[PDB]
Amino acid sequence: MQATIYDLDGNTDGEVDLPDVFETPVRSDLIGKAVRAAQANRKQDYGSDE
RNA sequence: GCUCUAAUUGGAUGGAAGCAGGGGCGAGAGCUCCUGUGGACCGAUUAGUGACGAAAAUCCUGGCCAUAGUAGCAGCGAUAG
Ligand SMILES: [Mg+2]
Ligand SMILES: [Mg+2]
Ligand SMILES: [Mg+2]
Ligand SMILES: [Mg+2]
Ligand SMILES: [Mg+2]
Ligand SMILES: [Mg+2]
Repeated sequence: MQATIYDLDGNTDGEVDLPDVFETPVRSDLIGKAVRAAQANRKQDYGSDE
């Protein structure tokens, strides 16, 4: 498909090919999984005094 | 059903949470409304998180009732007024 390029006045100026990846089938399961992982990976270790 | 995180999305000084008493729903775990009190915070859905649910362990700590206006405040070679 084609994407409409805009200038700083908000007026259409030219257009470009929308790249193929924007046709990637949308997987909300895979997306949820990647997000859960990034969210987990910044959590800090903790525990009570041994 | 409980905690806290995230996204999405709501409620509150025109009165949140909690608590007391009461009305409705669910087989039920439990949900929800009304009144009073309270006087500042509280949810829902989804995906997570876990120090997550008690009637019991001679269980732990604290508080409290009965026991009870009961035992003792006599006994001793110093009977003390
Ligand atoms: Mg050890
Ligand atoms: Mg939502
Ligand atoms: Mg049992
Ligand atoms: Mg005790
Ligand atoms: Mg007696
Ligand atoms: Mg005498």
